[PDB]
Amino acid sequence: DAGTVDFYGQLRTELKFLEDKDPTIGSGSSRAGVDANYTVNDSLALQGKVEFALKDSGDMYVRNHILGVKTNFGKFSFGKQWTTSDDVYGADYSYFFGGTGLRYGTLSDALHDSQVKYVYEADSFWVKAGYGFPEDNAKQELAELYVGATFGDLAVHAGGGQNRDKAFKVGSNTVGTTTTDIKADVTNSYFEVTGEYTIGDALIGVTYYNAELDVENNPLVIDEDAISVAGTYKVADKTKLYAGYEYVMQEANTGADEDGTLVYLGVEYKFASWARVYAEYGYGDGTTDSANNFGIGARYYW
Ligand SMILES: [Mg+2]
Repeated sequence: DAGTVDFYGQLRTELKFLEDKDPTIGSGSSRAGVDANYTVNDSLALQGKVEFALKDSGDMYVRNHILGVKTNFGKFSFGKQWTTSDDVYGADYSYFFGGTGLRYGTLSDALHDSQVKYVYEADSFWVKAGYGFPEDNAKQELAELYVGATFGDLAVHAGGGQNRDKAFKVGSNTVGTTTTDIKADVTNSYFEVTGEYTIGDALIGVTYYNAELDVENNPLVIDEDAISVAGTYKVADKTKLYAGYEYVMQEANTGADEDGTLVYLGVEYKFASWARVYAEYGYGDGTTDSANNFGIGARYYW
């Protein structure tokens, strides 16, 4: 190996039916990119990776750009990246409607444009951490730390962190005729424990998430407790069924409570490593009704 250059990509096309909403067709979250890896010596490799996505607006942007340094002490990755909390993720096995019980992304949307992320893998035991450099009060603050381990057929992880947006859009303000965004200074603090159990052709995952949204210079404080119970079952050769139940409750320090349930059931056929097809129903519900959703998609990879 001198190093490799890998052009890669994913063509995604999806049809979505959201209850009491107009169906959509599209190719958002289609990706294309370049992953270059260069070996300097037997204890130091470099990575440059860039990934372009499609938006849904036809506009094409840089979804990720990464400089990686691989050493005998883990990888350090700098640049615009998904959060460590997003890499670690949790017991959401959906393609369309799940993941409501994973609370790390409320402000960050799983992205920070200027982080350093760290990864150390030992013998079925790992550590992942990340720091988002705040700048010009455009870049949010982020600090994250997760640990995981595998014990036979049981894989576990825990961790969390804290994410602050000093100018987060929470709504809109109209005085007389002029309209301006309402920004708040919000901190999301969160912690998570996940266990995933492999039992034959079945996988069962449970994730507990806790979070607190704390506004600065404003009394509001919202606590969130979330559980996700999900599973996949190999029914045929390249066919998994999957399903999940997600419950989150939010309790505001002002006494207002909200909660929401999301259930999903679907099927995945992995034709080959480069193509897959999937379909899924979602039943949503919560205090404020009974949304019924359906989605079907296909992916080509290169
Ligand atoms: Mg997906």
